[PDB]
Amino acid sequence: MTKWVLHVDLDQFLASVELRRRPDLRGQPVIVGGSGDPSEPRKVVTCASYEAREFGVHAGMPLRAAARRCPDATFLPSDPAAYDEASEQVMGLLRDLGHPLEVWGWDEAYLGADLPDESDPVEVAERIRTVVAAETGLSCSVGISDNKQRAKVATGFAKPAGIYVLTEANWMTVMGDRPPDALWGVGPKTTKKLAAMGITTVADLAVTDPSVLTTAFGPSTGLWLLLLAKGGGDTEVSSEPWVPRSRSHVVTFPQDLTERREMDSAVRDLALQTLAEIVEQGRIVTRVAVTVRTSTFYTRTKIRKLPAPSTDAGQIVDTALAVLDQFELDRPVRLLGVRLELAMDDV
DNA sequence: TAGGACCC
DNA sequence: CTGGGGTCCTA
Ligand SMILES: Nc1ccn([C@H]2C[C@H](O)[C@@H](COP(=O)(O)NP(=O)(O)OP(=O)(O)O)O2)c(=O)n1
Ligand SMILES: [Mg+2]
Ligand SMILES: [Mg+2]
Repeated sequence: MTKWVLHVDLDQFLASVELRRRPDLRGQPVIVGGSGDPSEPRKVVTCASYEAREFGVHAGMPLRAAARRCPDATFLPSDPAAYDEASEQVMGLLRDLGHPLEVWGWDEAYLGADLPDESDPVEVAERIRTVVAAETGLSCSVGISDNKQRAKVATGFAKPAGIYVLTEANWMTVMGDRPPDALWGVGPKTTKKLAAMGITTVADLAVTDPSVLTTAFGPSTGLWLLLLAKGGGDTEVSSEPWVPRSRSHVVTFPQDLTERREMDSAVRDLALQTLAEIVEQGRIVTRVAVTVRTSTFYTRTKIRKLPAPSTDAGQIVDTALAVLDQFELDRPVRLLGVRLELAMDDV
């Protein structure tokens, strides 16, 4: 037997959900992102359809920028409620296959399938794509491996509307020449730092001396980079439901704030909104964090612990406002955030 | 507790 | 010019 980890990922997820209720839009660049007004600054693309990516639009691109790259695009506001519902539908199908299923956010999931050696895991992936496409009309892609990060890499190669198997046998064949940020968990910064010490590919990283990595990145991350390069990863698929460690809301204002009372009032409001939401989820706050980002994109966060876990509005607002007040302010403010850390014990 | 990195 | 929302490890 083999413990396959299958990674299921919805294709161009938000655009697909839109397209599914808008046939007038097929074969057209559709871009999802922020009220649907491409002229608004400080708002980004959240999901570009494939047709739009052909113009170099991508998630995280400002709306103004996407409009410049793709002037004929149809821009639609983000409908979270339609997406939650489209996601739950896809999860229920995936969970109904009988395997352990570990759901991450709207779009993705790990399925664990312990299979006898004669059985092709590609058969389960084929079952998944069929059922998802037939019941929901969404297309997904499936990456197959024996750990999560490697399955996750496989899904990139399966894109779009396909299945790709990546194992110990072809791992290095396939990955060896690629830069390190091809690895899940390795982004641009690590790639840059690695290149500066002359490690420029997955193959290089995979044979780097452990001391070199642990000195440069830390005793755990250094060993982890080396495991990642060798094609290893997390391997247990848990069906246990995720319990959030925190909840948060941030706002980027249309115009930089300069008036203290305005800053006070946004932090109050975000503290209150987050608190109402956590209470509804039956949770209790332990710590309150405030984030301030200035016009220059300097972003600092302070945090204070409550004297006892609490849910009390007056206290949480008062704490968020005292934390705000520890920042040197006045200097124009681009963004304010409140994050509430939550009691892990009990609930 | 602060910060930086990554990912969706 | 550069969103919003999480989580993890390092100093
Ligand atoms: N920067 C990002 C990346 C993704 N997302 C949201 C919107 C996406 O449709 C959803 C899924 O992310 P994703 O799976 O990387 N990409 P998407 O499903 O849109 O297209 P594919 O490349 O998966 O086919 O997460 C986001 O809001 N911000
Ligand atoms: Mg996806
Ligand atoms: Mg995804």
